[PDB]
This record gives sequence, structure tokens and C-alpha cells, in this order.
Amino acid sequence: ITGTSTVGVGRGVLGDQKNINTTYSTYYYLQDNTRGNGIFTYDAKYRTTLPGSLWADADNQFFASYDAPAVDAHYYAGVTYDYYKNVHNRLSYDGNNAAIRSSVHYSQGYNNAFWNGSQMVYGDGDGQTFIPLSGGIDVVAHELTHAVTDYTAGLIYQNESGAINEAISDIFGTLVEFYANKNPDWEIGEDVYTPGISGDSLRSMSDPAKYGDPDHYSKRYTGTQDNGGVHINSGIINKAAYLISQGGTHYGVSVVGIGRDKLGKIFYRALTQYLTPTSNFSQLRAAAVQSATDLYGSTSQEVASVKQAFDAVGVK
Ligand SMILES: CC(C)C[C@H](NP(=O)(O)CNC(=O)OCc1ccccc1)C(=O)NCCN
Ligand SMILES: [Ca+2]
Ligand SMILES: [Ca+2]
Ligand SMILES: [Ca+2]
Ligand SMILES: [Ca+2]
Ligand SMILES: [Zn+2]
Repeated sequence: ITGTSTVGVGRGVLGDQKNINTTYSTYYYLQDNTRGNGIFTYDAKYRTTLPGSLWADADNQFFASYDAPAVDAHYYAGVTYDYYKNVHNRLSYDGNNAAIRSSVHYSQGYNNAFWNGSQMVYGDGDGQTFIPLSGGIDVVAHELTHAVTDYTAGLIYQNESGAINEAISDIFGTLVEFYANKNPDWEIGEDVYTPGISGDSLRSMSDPAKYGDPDHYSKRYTGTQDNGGVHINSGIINKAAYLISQGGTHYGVSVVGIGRDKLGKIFYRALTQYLTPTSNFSQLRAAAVQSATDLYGSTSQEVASVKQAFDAVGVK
């Protein structure tokens, strides 16, 4: 909408207070004009029609319980935009400052979030498996990263390419969580998963097997569930990424860590310069090796550690 940029205040899903960029035109809208061509947050009103209505508020204060998922979807989309711009010199998901749109209160009891090809969508959860999923910064950044992937490598959402697609979203979701520096970890979704169970998460990148996911290519899932295991086999690549950053010895193979920033640079370059829609795990290894070579040199520790990490997870 046309209006003037304003700053509201509210509380997110976890009860924390934050300032949000809004727009005033009769109402105050969840429309942030400070980033690209805007960040827009919509109310799906418990239905499945998308996007729903641009979020409107009478007073620019967002402290109602119903407001909380919208506050966090809006705010964390801003953080994710800032990460891509400041760290990778990428302007929104298309590189040309496309408007970023999210809908919250999608459906009833909906234990998921997704990019639908055009926008982000967040359920409220059922209160047992999830609380409203935009409360997780890693979740929001996971979703926006699907848009980045779709505009760049275009990894098809099945089998190995789809598991790479998933891992890219978990990697950058985690790197955004570290960028914001509030309780960062290498787990996925911990802030919104299972409110009645402390200390768990949906997936672990540091130890995928903690939640049943493979941590070595020999343990990959080969069936048809979950589009050929895209959220399962992502563990193999997540583990490789964790090892590149943090190091470790895994199935007897030792990896010298090079840190999160270099992990992000290598994978961002791989994603945007070398991967293709049908890349498999072996092709990802080659793209990461080439990317590290471009950035750090063929004889660098960074290249050596990329190779060790993929060896450690059984990807040649
Ligand atoms: C990070 C967690 C909390 C959420 C995550 N969801 P996701 O991967 O983004 C789903 N996207 C998914 O299907 O795109 C495929 C698709 C294409 C076009 C239209 C609709 C859909 C996940 O791991 N979900 C699995 C939860 N068990
Ligand atoms: Ca209000
Ligand atoms: Ca965390
Ligand atoms: Ca996390
Ligand atoms: Ca939990
Ligand atoms: Zn995903």
C-alpha cells in the first residue's frame, strides 16, 4: 500500500518485545519499506486461501496473542533479508529486491511452514508438535532460502537434488540464526518444536542421527516417502556442512573446521554458480570444492577440509 513508513512495537511467539517496520495509511500495516521493494505480512485467518489480507492494525502496537506469529514472521524476514544483503551482497531472493511476502495463521492445527512458489506460509501448529512456526528464526530463514534456491540452482524437490535443497535451507537457516546471535545452535526448529519437551528439535545438523536421520551416504533412504527422503537425506549434507564449519572426526575421518563464515561463502557460491536443478550429492561435493578453490586457493586448508568433510559422510 501507499503510505508512510512507521515503527511499531509488539511481542513475538516466545514473548519477546521487538520493534517492527510498518506503514501507515489509515491503518498500520505489516509492510516494511526499509528493505528492497518491501516485506509484507498477511493474515490467512485460519484458512488456506493465500495470501489472505495484508495485516492491518489500528494502533501500531502488536501485543495481542493473535499478533505474535505475524510480528515474528515480519521481523525475522527482515533479519534474513539483512543476512543475504550484508553477508552475500544478495538483494532479496531474486537478487533484484523482489517483495517478500509471508502469510501467518495458515489453516488449523498446521504443523508446518513452506514456500509455495511465490510466498512464505506459516502454520500455527497444534500446540503439541509445534507452536506458531514463525517463532523460529531458523524456520523463517529456511523458508526464504527455498526461494533463493528456486531462483538460483533450482534444485528439483526430490531424491538427492531435493535433499541438497533441504540442506541448503537448513544451512542458511542456521547461519541466519547465528547472524542474529540469539541462542544460536546447529539444531533446526528448537524454538517452536514440542513445547512440552525441552532440549529437542526437528533435526540436528551436528548429529542428524539423534533424530533418526542419516549421517553417512551408506545410510541414505532410498524409498519414496517424503519425495524420496528430502528431509531425511538432508542429514548427510547437513553433517558435511557442520564438519566443514566446526570440525570433528566422524567415522574415523578427521575434518579441520574453518568456521561458519567460510562455510557460508563456500555454499553460497556453490548454490549460485555451480549447482543445477538435477545436481546429486557427488556433484555438490565437486561444486563445493570448486567454490572453495575460487575463494581460497587450490592448496588451501579450506579446500582440504571440504574434501575431508565429504569423505567423512561417504560422498565421493
Ligand atoms: C523448518 C521446518 C520447521 C519446516 C520445513 N518445511 P519445508 O521444508 O519448507 C516444506 N516445503 C515443501 O514441502 O516444499 C514443497 C512445496 C512446493 C510448492 C508448494 C508447496 C510446497 C520442514 O522441515 N518440514 C518438514 C516437517 N516435518
Ligand atoms: Ca494493535
Ligand atoms: Ca537456537
Ligand atoms: Ca536452531
Ligand atoms: Ca521442544
Ligand atoms: Zn524445507
